[PDB]
Amino acid sequence: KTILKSEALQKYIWDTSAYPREHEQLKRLRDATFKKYGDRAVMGVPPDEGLFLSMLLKLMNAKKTLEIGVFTGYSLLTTALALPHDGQIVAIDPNREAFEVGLPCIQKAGVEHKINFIESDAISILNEMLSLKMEFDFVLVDADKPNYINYHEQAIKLVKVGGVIAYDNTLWRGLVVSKEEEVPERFRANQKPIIELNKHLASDPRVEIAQISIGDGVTLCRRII
Ligand SMILES: Nc1ncnc2c1ncn2[C@@H]1O[C@H](CSCC[C@H](N)C(=O)O)[C@@H](O)[C@H]1O
Ligand SMILES: [Mg+2]
Repeated sequence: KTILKSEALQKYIWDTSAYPREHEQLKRLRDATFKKYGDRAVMGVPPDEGLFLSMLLKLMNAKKTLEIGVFTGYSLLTTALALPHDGQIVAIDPNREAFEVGLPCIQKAGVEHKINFIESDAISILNEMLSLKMEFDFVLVDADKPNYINYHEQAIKLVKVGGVIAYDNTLWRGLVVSKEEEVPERFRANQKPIIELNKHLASDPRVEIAQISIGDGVTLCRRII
């Protein structure tokens, strides 16, 4: 899976620059995910995106973060490894089984303590958090795309001024543009909420944005008010 010119170019990045710098337990988590879910493992954050997130977290001096959507935990383990010793992550996903695929790797890496995994749909947890308000340096959104705009309007209140909200899938499979037509039910579930998110973020004066053509598309939003 890639949004790049060729599969060979994507593999070149991984072979040259990501795999040689990838923590052993991140590799093991990827392999466990492929073994369990087969081609569904595509849903996970890929290794070049992971190494990018890791550097971003360090450059930002992030310490407290929020993850909306976890799956088997590739981005979660990436984040826990990148944060300082006193880092803490709140990570929300209704699928505890998927989390438990990655958990042994998280544990062997020694970073389980940095993670508060919450088995829930995210909206209800975020609503409760917004009902002292918790504050985060960084938020990663990689979950159910029809809710991404709704997550933005909660996350913009939970991230600190100067902090970052990152959205995965903002160039979803390269299919946000297409010469072919998509069928209504699939369009409404996938391309449409991303096309709409992208307009929403571009129009939001409360953030600065940078859409990055890495992974499945990552849009960084820096909160300015
Ligand atoms: N309402 C909801 N709230 C939080 N997570 C949800 C959700 N609906 C679906 N999801 C989750 O979003 C996930 C998307 S895949 C997340 C990928 C992950 N960041 C990685 O690196 O592997 C699935 O695990 C799914 O359970
Ligand atoms: Mg997703």
